[PDB]
Amino acid sequence: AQNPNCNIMIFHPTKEEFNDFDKYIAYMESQGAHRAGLAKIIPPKEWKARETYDNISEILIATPLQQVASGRAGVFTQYHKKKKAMTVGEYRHLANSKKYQTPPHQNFEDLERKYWKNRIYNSPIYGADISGSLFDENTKQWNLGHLGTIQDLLEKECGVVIEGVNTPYLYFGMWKTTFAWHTEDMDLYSINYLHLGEPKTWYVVPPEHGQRLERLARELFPGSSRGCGAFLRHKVALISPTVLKENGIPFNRITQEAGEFMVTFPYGYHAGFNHGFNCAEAINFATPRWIDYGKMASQCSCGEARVTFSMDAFVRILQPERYDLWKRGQD
Ligand SMILES: O=C(O)CNC(=O)C(=O)O
Ligand SMILES: [Mg+2]
Ligand code: NI
Ligand SMILES: [Zn+2]
Repeated sequence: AQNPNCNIMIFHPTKEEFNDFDKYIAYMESQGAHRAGLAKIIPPKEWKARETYDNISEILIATPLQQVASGRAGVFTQYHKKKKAMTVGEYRHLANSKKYQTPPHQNFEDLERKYWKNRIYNSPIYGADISGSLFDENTKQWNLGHLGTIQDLLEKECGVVIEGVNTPYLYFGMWKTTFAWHTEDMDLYSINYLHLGEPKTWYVVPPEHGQRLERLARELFPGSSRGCGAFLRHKVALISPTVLKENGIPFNRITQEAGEFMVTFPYGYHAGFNHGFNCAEAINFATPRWIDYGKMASQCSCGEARVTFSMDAFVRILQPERYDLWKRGQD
């Protein structure tokens, strides 16, 4: 069995290897990459996502989210308070202000220490989940707006034609902006490209151990667990590496820098934080190996998780027994 310790693997494809996206994902899996739940892909030196980032300041963040924490430093939830719209140029200036800017620090480890010590005492503002793309249309390799769609993969594997679309999303971050512990919708893959700015630190639980994280979360967030049998789908709970280690949960960590891709694999729980002003682009995708994960994915039916239009068909076709209850939670 390849990668039996479930380490995060880092790949350096050549420009030739970068041509066929599906083929390279299958290659990484042949080497055991999926066992970690996360992999890093460093593009060949010849590749670029677009020519420059000099002209992005006029993008609108219609609903910036202030991420307000409750709990203790290593075990907390966050709620998202909606803020007035602002442009990327206005958001960048805000991220760089004295109130929000990255503190002085020695290295990524020191910054990570400071994040876990101090996150809860601040409320950073995240421009998340913005439909759009920063890849140039002429970028043919690993262009996250030009991937094969999940609806086409389901149709190719299973023969059923379904409605829905699959488009990318932009994320504008600042120091301490936080992504809570989650797997993807329908335990899909994700791919995330850090277009510019400061790094993103990731934490990940191997898919084979995801239920260990779920059981800890039920212990740590007991009211939330009684409210919903899949409350991690709400994407609000944080647990620090120190607490994970105290409770014996297997995990790994890595820092993504600008110009790098990350892939999350089906049922790979992940969480993390931004180091400073940045912009990422991410999208869900599927492969044949996902289908079985999609069939088994948990679902929130309490009403909190509310998701996209296109998840309807995935539930309806892969999980017909769960469909009626889940759809009630959507409505
Ligand atoms: O970058 C973020 O805030 C969150 N991204 C992801 O969870 C992802 O790409 O799957
Ligand atoms: Mg612009
Ligand atoms: Ni994710
Ligand atoms: Zn729920």
